[PDB]
Amino acid sequence: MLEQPYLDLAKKVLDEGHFKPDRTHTGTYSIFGHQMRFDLSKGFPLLTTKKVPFGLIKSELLWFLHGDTNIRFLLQHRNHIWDEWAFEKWVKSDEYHGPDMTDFGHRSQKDPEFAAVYHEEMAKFDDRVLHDDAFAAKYGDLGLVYGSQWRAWHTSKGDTIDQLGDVIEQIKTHPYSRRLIVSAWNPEDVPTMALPPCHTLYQFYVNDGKLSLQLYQRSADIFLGVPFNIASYALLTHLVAHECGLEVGEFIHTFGDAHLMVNHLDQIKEQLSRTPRPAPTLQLNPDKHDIFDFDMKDIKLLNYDPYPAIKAPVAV
Amino acid sequence: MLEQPYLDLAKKVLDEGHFKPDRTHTGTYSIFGHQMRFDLSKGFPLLTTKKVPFGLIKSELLWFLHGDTNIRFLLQHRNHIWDEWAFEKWVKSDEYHGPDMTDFGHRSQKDPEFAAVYHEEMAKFDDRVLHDDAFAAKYGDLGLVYGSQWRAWHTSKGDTIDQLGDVIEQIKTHPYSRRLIVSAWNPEDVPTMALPPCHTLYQFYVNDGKLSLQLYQRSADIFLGVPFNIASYALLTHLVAHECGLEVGEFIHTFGDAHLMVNHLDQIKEQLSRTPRPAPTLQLNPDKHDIFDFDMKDIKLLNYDPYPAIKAPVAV
Ligand SMILES: O=c1ccn([C@H]2C[C@H](O)[C@@H](COP(=O)(O)O)O2)c(=O)[nH]1
Ligand SMILES: O=c1ccn([C@H]2C[C@H](O)[C@@H](COP(=O)(O)O)O2)c(=O)[nH]1
Repeated sequence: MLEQPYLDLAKKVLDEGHFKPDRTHTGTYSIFGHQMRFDLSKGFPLLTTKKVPFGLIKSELLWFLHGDTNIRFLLQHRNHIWDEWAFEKWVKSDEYHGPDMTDFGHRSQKDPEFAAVYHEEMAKFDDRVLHDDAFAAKYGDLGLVYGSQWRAWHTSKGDTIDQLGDVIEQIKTHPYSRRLIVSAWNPEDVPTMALPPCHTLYQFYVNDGKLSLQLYQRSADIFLGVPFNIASYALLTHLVAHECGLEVGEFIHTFGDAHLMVNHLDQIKEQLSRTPRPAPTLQLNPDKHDIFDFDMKDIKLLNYDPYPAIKAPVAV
Repeated sequence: MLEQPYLDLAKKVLDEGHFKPDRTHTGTYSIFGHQMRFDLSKGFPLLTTKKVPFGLIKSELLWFLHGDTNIRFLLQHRNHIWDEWAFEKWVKSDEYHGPDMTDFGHRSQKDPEFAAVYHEEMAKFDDRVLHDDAFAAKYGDLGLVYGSQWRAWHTSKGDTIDQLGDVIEQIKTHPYSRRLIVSAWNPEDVPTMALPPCHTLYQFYVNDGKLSLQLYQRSADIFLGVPFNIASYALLTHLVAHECGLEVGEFIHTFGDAHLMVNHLDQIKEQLSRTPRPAPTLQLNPDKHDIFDFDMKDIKLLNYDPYPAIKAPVAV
């Protein structure tokens, strides 16, 4: 089907990746340099062989698109993808008084006890950010996150560039530009960052009135990360194609070090048992075009029929 | 052979690229998103099916590696790859008095006459830069060129980062880092630049004591540019692998818009007639390691036996 390349990417790593140790010394099977294409005219690449939550995908993209960097928008949509990065700062801080939460990363993984004190202090932090304004400002803003890299890149001369809004301008005016690139990799910030971006950059390409997109993704978790990353970019590709009035062409996904966590082998094997079903369809508010002022309701998924979801332990 | 992927890349564009207009309205056959691998343990990818000048390749890389941005080093090695970018500034300038050289780009292409006045004022500019110091400083420095992007990226806080020297440090100390990336794409400079970089970025990968390298090349001239670009990166890959004491693994070459100029069809077809010969061998001064203080003599090419070179008109 249309997910096939995702599945070939996973088989390829199973019976061809060498063992590579990683940071959280879980170890991993890894290959380097891979590239898939999805033809977005054939359907939208949300995996059917397993249940991916579109809603989390949507809220995060829109959050990136509004150029927002503050957790609060997400929590408002019940999207917690980014909580630990914000909460970490709370924890490592003066105004913080409480159960030390040092490397709660692991220590909530080996300890049902601790993991109820954490999955609990979190519960409040999140609530605080929702309710206390000045709190959200201090703790819920993340600073350097896709939203601000795409929409407000800091110049050395103190101003801010809206790369993404600029490139779309150019797409309407010089469709054939070979220079239609958005980068999230800042070399001054990149040493002092908790997670220098995974999605290093992307490039638009237009021809025969179709828009394409290729993503350079430095590092991929095949099981957990990639099924999400594919949907965001594909969505992005559509929104842009909508705003510039083009048709959608392809989304190309290039990887650097694409890997499987060594303890995801069972799960990913189970998945390879399943047989893809036809892909869902994407659908856009034909009235609204300014994609920056786009809302949950303006974007919607048709005919999504996935296999059950698959629990996998997450790497700490 | 080892060049095959280069040749498959060219066939692919011939009987599969659609026509895409470009900037210099020569037009072009283009595809978007492609990826080749060369296994550098099998030989060095300098095309044999056509005569590429290694020497120009070497001088330019070393120039990049010394972090130099001044034409003078190159001219000293009889390497003119970068002259028109420097001379252009001479021409568009106060201290310049002479035959207007407005878009000498084209106007030296349709005019044997003019093309002897230009290929002539050039002759002096170059000489001036070689001999007059203060001249070289004013006109022969290029500013933003790989050398300075790799080795002296300007921070917003006024300092300069040596990305490349930093990443090598990291390769010795955290071989498994998935973050070993050098970027040449600065979004503040990129709007105001004559030629925002083609070689947008690269990423190193280490495993089983082998070094690999993948290059994201936003835009490629298949006939003229790519046979050179491949050798630089492959060389780079070796020098780094030398300095960090690793073996060489692969060079992966990912493209965005890879294209053929519409008037290069004959030439590239002629070339596809030829049959690759075995690849040359690279060889490094086993005594010197600091690759920054590496010189022409320290690097050398064995067993290169190419077919004749192929004249092609250059796109203006
Ligand atoms: O959108 C994302 C965000 C993160 N990761 C995964 C990939 C790696 O396993 C890890 C990044 O860790 P480092 O690459 O920085 O070491 O997170 C993804 O796959 N997709
Ligand atoms: O190392 C290089 C430098 C330049 N080019 C070619 C590719 C394009 O045809 C052109 C870049 O033009 P724009 O992509 O900026 O429009 O130069 C290369 O292929 N390799």
